[PDB]
This record gives sequence, C-alpha cells and structure tokens, in this order.
Amino acid sequence: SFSGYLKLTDNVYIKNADIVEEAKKVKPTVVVNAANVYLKHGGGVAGALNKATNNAMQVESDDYIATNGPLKVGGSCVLSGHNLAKHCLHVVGPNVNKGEDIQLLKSAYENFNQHEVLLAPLLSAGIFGADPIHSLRVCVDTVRTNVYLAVFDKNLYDKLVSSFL
Ligand SMILES: CC(C)C(=O)Nc1nnn(C)n1
Repeated sequence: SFSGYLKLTDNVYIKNADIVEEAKKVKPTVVVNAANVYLKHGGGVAGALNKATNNAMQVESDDYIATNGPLKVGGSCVLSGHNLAKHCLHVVGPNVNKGEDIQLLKSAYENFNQHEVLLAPLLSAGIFGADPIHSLRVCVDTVRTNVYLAVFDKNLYDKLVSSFL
C-alpha cells in the first residue's frame, strides 16, 4: 500500500512525491485529478496525469463532457483511472487565477468523503493559484476519509509540514 507518508492527522497523510509516480507504484483505488470544469487536462497535475495515460484520460474526458456538459467549480466526476488507478476522481477546485471563489475549496474537498481512501494533490494549489498552506488546512478540516497527499515540490512539502498546526 502507501509508504513513506508523514501522518498529519487521524486521516490525512502527506509525502513529497510525484503523484504520477506514486499512482503507478501504488495503483490506488482512487487517484484525484486537479481538474477544471471542461476536463481539459493541459497542465499541472491534470496534464501530468493525462500524459501518463497516453491521452486516454483526455479522450475519455471529452466524451464525458460531450454527454454531460461541464462540471461545476467545487464539483467532481468519477472516471477511469486508466494505468494509474482503478478510478480517477476529477475534482474542480476554484482557480484563483480565474477569479473563482476560494470558499468553493471546501466544497471541492467534500467530494473526497465519498471515497474511503484516495491518493490526491492539494486542491487549488500550483497553477490554480491558491495558497497551498490554506488548501492543506481546508483538506484536514473537511476530508474525513483517508487521504494520501502527494506534494511534488520538496520546498513546498517542507513548508507545509513545518507550518502545519
Ligand atoms: C456557499 C457557496 C460558495 C458554495 O459552497 N457553493 C458551491 N460549492 N460547490 N458548488 C458546486 N457550489
């Protein structure tokens, strides 16, 4: 199962890891994607997860959007995990760089509660523009299921652990 994680709370764990590499190693039941409403997996975690699936995630996602329309900011959908996981939970955190309401970050993390265990990135962090320290705080105060957080950046990982209240 998951190895090398630092335990933050009863149910939240954290590791300085590449979530693609982590997913290929563990093959978790659920890998969380830092998705946008259109499921256009261009950059950040989404671009990296999609590239690891050889674009199969994007092909599946375009069919999902053609049938269902876009997700809501704060919403999610469950699609295939391809070669990374059994399932991919595509969760849309607010993109602060698009002027989206940061208050939707709690709604976004609530989607994790539908899954007993997940491998995930910090929602709205990275290219989504939110403060990752705030994202981790909302994660630990919202998610009640077992979440294994993969933080790519070592310097950010150290800052998150050292500042964790
Ligand atoms: C109270 C408001 C800001 C809120 O949480 N709205 C919401 N959360 N997820 N979706 C979708 N819509």
